[PDB]
Amino acid sequence: AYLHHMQKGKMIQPFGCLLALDEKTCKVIAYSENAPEMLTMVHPALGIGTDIKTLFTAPSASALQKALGFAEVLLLNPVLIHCKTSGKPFYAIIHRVTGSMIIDFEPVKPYEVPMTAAGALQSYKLAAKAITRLQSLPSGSMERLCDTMVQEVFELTGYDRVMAYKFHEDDHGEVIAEITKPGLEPYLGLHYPATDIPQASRFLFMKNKVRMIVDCHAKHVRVLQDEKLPFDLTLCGSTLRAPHSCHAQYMANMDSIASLVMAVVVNDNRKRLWGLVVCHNTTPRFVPFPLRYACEFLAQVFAIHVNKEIELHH
Amino acid sequence: AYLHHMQKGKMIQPFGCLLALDEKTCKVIAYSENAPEMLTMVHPALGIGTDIKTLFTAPSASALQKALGFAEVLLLNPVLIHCKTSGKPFYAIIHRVTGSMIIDFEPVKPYEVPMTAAGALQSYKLAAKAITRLQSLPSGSMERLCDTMVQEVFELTGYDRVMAYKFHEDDHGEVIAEITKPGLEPYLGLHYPATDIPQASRFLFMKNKVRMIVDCHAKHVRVLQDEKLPFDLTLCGSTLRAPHSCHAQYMANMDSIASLVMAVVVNDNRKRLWGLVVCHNTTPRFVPFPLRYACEFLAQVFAIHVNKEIELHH
Ligand SMILES: *[C@H](C)[C@H]1/C(=C/c2[nH]c(/C=C3N=C(/C=C4\NC(=O)C(CC)=C4C)C(C)=C\3CCC(=O)O)c(CCC(=O)O)c2C)NC(=O)[C@@H]1C
Ligand SMILES: *[C@H](C)[C@H]1/C(=C/c2[nH]c(/C=C3N=C(/C=C4\NC(=O)C(CC)=C4C)C(C)=C\3CCC(=O)O)c(CCC(=O)O)c2C)NC(=O)[C@@H]1C
Repeated sequence: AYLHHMQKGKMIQPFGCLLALDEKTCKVIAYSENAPEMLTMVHPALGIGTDIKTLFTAPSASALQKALGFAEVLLLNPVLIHCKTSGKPFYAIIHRVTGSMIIDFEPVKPYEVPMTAAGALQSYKLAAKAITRLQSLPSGSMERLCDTMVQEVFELTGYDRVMAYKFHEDDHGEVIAEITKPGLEPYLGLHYPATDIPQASRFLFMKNKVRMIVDCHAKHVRVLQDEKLPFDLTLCGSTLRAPHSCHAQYMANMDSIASLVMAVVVNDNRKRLWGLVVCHNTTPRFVPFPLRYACEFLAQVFAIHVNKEIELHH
Repeated sequence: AYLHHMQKGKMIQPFGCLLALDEKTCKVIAYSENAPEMLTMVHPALGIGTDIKTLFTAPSASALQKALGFAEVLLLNPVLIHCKTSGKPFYAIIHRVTGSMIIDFEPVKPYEVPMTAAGALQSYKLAAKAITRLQSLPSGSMERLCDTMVQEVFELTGYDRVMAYKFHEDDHGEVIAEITKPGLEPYLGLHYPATDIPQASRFLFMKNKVRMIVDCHAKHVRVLQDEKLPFDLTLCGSTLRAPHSCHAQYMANMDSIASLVMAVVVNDNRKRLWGLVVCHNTTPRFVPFPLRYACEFLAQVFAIHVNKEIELHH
């Protein structure tokens, strides 16, 4: 049941909006219900069949159309687009599922637009400096390694709590490293049942390496697809995918209103989800795609060092 | 002689243009002679006293006005700027000197503007992956380290030739590592007199860590300043500074039409120019600022690893 509903990904978070385009026509075959309000100023309305040249400025529309010609692995994200009518800017984060191109749109502040390259370099520079400090660490201690990683992620991301959450051989988890703002209740050293993080969630982390939830109380937005399609599209690769209601309740229950989670995959391309780097915030929190992208590489390097320490232990 | 037409030389390369703005009024106090044609469509539109609000779109001018408020170590470069009406885009690379904020403008292809952050992330990602390969090197071999560095820089920058050029105690240089495209004659192993790289040039590299020359045969452009400006505007810090005619001729004579040079400073803040990573191309070559910025960090990491190797076999 979990996997069915998570793969389809028909509910999104309202911080952004989603379009899916047919690779052959470049026209809209799915949209989140908030996309008309976000991307247009409601003389044709955004719906099934819409041409993106009516939605975005010419260079923006062209950048999205040109993306159709890249293999997933060669897509360079994000694209900064401007809406045609309003001029409103968004980062467009593109992924592919077979013959569909799925696009997440996350708003950008106006003053961020001239600074887009600057901010991207700075985010990656900070992450690269973290990586050099991971590398500097004396080997032999998983604990020092994980302590360092949670400290670096805390400084980079500005969340109230950062944990290293390790999966044991029976799939139960343990918090093995933690940093928090002063005053928060610690979870360090605590163990949690396997069923707190279902198989389906662990499976998706193998492919979707960074997952952000801005506000667990936010009202989810439905995605509508072309009625002509005789199957459901798979939208689980979206950056905006809404949390399952069980998990949103779980978050509300522990006063983690926002989260950012990074998969830690050892022997990645023996390939195994070692654990998660789990960031929580007491209040809503959004971090822009370039920083999340930089975090993904920091987590990849961490995973290499984790596996080194495992082998040094064995 | 040398230092006083490198500190007081007023020529730039024509691949971009330069403005200097007053540190209080923000108005133009100096400009390259090609800036009117490059930035306007032609009481001139650009001269001494021009207000940048008349040259650039509002987010663009806004972002530059904001920079006029930040300390230089706090400047995050580059800024993506658009010229008024045309939207003609440039990367603006900002630095400070006594009395002024100096802005180098390097053109950007208009349809690439949506991909500026994407390109910046990819440049830094590639450099960060190179850094991890330098890091994974078994220590004990300066040769392996330098060979790996030139290889990484070659793949990142796309130049015909990449060399590691080491300064001996007597300041003469030696090519100690090299990679080229197939069929180029090597320079590996050659020693060159100290006078080929004058002390003033070596001293500049301490501060200006990356230097690009797009075309040694290009016709240089004068920077004009108000003759009543109470100080002399230096171009030592400009990305566009023209090569001394002696060096331009040296490049032509060895068929290096283009170059990209990275300083390698050990004990950086004992502090010494160890050498240079020297990239040459047979034909003109331009790489954008975000890649040069990424290369700067790669060179900094390289310098640390060089200095470790020195201490090790000492
Ligand atoms: C519903 C009946 C059951 C359930 C389902 C469920 N959990 C997840 C995913 C996650 N659960 C956790 C758990 C933790 N977070 C913490 O901070 C800690 C230590 C304090 C634990 C143990 C995490 C980190 C995730 C991943 C969530 C994310 O992606 O950020 C899912 C998947 C939700 C989704 O939409 O992806 C589901 C369905 N959880 C329960 O507790 C019930 C038994
Ligand atoms: C002029 C009478 C004399 C002189 C002056 C001069 N040289 C430079 C700068 C550089 N010279 C070199 C030399 C080399 N490049 C190589 O690739 C090799 C090995 C094949 C050598 C020996 C280099 C690398 C530089 C740095 C240049 C850069 O910034 O890219 C200058 C400074 C030029 C400037 O405007 O900054 C000057 C004035 N060179 C001679 O040969 C004369 C004897």
